[PDB]
Amino acid sequence: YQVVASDLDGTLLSPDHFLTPYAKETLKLLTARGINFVFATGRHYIDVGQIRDNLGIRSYMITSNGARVHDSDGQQIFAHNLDRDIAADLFEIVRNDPKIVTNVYREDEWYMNRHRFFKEAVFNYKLYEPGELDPQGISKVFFTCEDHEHLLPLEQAMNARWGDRVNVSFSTLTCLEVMAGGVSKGHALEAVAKMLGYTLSDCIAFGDGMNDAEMLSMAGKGCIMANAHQRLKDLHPELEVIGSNADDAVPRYLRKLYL
Ligand SMILES: [Ca+2]
Repeated sequence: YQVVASDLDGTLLSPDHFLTPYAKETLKLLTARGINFVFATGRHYIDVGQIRDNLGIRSYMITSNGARVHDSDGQQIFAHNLDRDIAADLFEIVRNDPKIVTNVYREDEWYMNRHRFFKEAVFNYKLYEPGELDPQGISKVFFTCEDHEHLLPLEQAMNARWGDRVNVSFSTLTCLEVMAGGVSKGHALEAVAKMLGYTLSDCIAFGDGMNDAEMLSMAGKGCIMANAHQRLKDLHPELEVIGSNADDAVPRYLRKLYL
């Protein structure tokens, strides 16, 4: 596989959200052998600044679950946003639910409907009142709620409401995310593979969340983390389940496969 695609949190990153020296060295060893790396996250691009400064290699960066792609120079290749009418509705769909907080990534800004490491980028929220947020430039809307079971009926209602026009995915149990239809880490990986002169068949992917499901099944080879959500394991039982990110399972798997 000429292209290695990996999710960050819960996948390549340690349980303490760090890139280990072992993992950094693995990226260098495979880069020296002509292997390409693509990192895919639900995070905003500003929120992966410290990670990209510590990778040690030049790589394509998929952020906001495939709504954005940047090259190694920080140049935004594409921005695939939510349709204006859908973004406008998502801003207010659960305004009056005290259990849910509505979050929005609009371009380089983070908005929140109401109030819910030292070398990390400054990335804060602004508050928005009904109607005071522009529904253009929306990479994603995400609903945060401590009660996972309370988010499940909201996932169903939005899928039934918009169908193909949205991609609804959980990241954590407490974060239900909405991107434009046709936008996912998998669809962005396919686009990036083509930029590199390859196809999905040339890709091996690693992930642990529902926002990795398309990426793991579309890639030539998909690996599910041992620490992954059970719903991901249940949806794709045909995929290999590897070790935990606590063991640095991804770089160890790569060294065993390539070196
Ligand atoms: Ca993850």
